[PDB]
Amino acid sequence: VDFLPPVGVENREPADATIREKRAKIKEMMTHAWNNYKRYAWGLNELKPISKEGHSSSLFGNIKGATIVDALDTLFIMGMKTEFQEAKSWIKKYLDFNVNAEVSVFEVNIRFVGGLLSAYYLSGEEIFRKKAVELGVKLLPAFHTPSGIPWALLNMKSGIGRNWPWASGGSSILAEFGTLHLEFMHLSHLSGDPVFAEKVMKIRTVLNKLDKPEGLYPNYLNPSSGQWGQHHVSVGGLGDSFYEYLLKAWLMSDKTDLEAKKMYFDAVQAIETHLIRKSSGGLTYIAEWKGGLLEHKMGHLTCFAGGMFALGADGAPEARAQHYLELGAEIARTCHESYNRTYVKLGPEAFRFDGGVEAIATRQNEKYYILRPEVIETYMYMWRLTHDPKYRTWAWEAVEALESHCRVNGGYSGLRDVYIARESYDDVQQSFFLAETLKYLYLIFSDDDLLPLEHWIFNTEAHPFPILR
Ligand SMILES: CC(=O)N[C@@H]1[C@@H](O)[C@H](O[C@@H]2O[C@H](CO[C@H]3O[C@H](CO[C@H]4O[C@H](CO)[C@@H](O)[C@H](O)[C@@H]4O)[C@@H](O)[C@H](O[C@H]4O[C@H](CO)[C@@H](O)[C@H](O)[C@@H]4O[C@H]4O[C@H](CO)[C@@H](O)[C@H](O)[C@@H]4O)[C@@H]3O)[C@@H](O)[C@H](O[C@H]3O[C@H](CO)[C@@H](O)[C@H](O)[C@@H]3O[C@H]3O[C@H](CO)[C@@H](O)[C@H](O)[C@@H]3O[C@H]3O[C@H](CO)[C@@H](O)[C@H](O)[C@@H]3O)[C@@H]2O)[C@@H](CO)O[C@H]1O
Ligand SMILES: *[C@@H]1O[C@H](CO)[C@@H](O)[C@H](O)[C@H]1NC(C)=O
Ligand SMILES: [La+3]
Repeated sequence: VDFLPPVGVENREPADATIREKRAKIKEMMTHAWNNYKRYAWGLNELKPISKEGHSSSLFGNIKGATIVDALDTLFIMGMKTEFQEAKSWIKKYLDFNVNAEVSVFEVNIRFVGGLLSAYYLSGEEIFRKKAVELGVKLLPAFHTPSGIPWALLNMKSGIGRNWPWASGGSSILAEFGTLHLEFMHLSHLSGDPVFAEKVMKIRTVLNKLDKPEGLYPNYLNPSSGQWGQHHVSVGGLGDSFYEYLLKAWLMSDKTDLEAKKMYFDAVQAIETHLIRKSSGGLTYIAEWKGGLLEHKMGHLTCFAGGMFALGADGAPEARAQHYLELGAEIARTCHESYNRTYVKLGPEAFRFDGGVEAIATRQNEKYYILRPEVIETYMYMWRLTHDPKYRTWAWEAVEALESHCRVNGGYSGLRDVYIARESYDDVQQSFFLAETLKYLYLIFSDDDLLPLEHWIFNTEAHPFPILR
């Protein structure tokens, strides 16, 4: 009910000079992304760094300031105190949730609810707690369906929701409704109202009543009927953070959510048996599965699973702890190869395992890189759980690639084709570059006890939450 000073936020300079200098560079990258956001797009959701103006994704409806809220905890942990205060003052005056238009429930939960929650737990500023709970209340009508599986889209003023127009069968998407759990548990903790926890616990009850085809989770679930939609399974986009939040719910509960633990380890065993394959060149990858038929392609989004597997190792029964650490390392290696086999040295959105080269994209519309964090995210977990220096080496390769190819005068831009020398800027500075990509890089080159994993569970937008006991 009452704020306690956060554990593990004391930020010490690393003892090795090269590590200090590398981390200082990452802070300089955040200063570049933030200062240009403020110069050209202050109060708008994202920055267009080439056009030097705002970018307003329809995922956020009429809410403002996504980059401000997403950046709060990164600014705080990097010691950017003046910037943190300037963000806080904007939030107090201008962050407004009583607006028309539809928002993505998933996106607003992971970025706005999550970003405000972390800012509160780090700083103790009650405005963040007040705003997080206000937004949580506004999201409750998304769960007003026969099954309790929430709508994808919600008009927060009218409380009326619907699913994505082109969603397969009108279904709700597994990663979207499956990635509410951590935030809603903290909303119940801080508000004292059990309504929030009950909403996400009901999602569990629905899932556990269903037969899982081959132990796998389809990415589509119909909220009107509570039955599966199309039997498309992926540990990348549309599925991934559901699995992530099974593991993290167990950890964030101080390992008391035994249902989450069983769901997670059952799910990962089925993923290993049905989805995980080895290429002829010896690379481990996680394929997509459509009604039983594997497609031997892996996504940049799927690369988060390396860190997920490793993070789940200590809880697993031995000798599967070492098995999960080694599986996480093999995913990390494959994702590093997908990075290293491009021209720019940042990996494509999806990469295939057929000749003539492995771990490369061939489809033109899959060669892009939109500043995504998942490979660096996996490097961070592997570094913290193994301290193998190659994870810092691989992280620094990504830093140099970002600086050579994504840094522009007006911020950071994504790329359309990581396989060509000529620049191909998409002119969007994604807010998750500041929330996630730069935060995980900064943590990689920090000591282990800055946001130590023993006490902090990262939400899927890299917003750290304390363990609930
Ligand atoms: C095969 C196919 O196309 N299937 C479709 C499904 O993919 C769709 O499911 C989701 O739909 C959501 C809504 O999609 C609509 O809106 C978005 C957003 O548009 C607004 O924002 C953007 C960005 O600022 C802006 O550019 C726009 O102007 C607008 O303001 C649009 O992008 C969508 O447009 C695409 O889809 C249309 C219809 O499907 C097409 O008509 C369009 O031409 C366009 O196609 C593009 O995308 C296709 C799908 O990949 C692709 O086939 C095509 O070649 C082209 O590239 C649409 O209008 C989406 O928001 C949602 O997106 C998520 O998943 C995709 C697919 O993996 C990711 O690429 C994407 O980045 C999102 O991933 C996050 O969210 C998912 C859960 O939704 C998580 O599982 C995932 O982990 C990601 O979450 C992490 O992301 C960050 C880090 O990377 C960070 O936030 C954090 O770490 C998160 O954890 C899906 O696409 C379905 C319903 O629309 O329709 C099917 O047809
Ligand atoms: C990465 O690619 C370069 C070629 O650009 C190669 O020399 C190097 O060995 C590769 N790294 C690994 C770990 O294979
Ligand atoms: La994520």
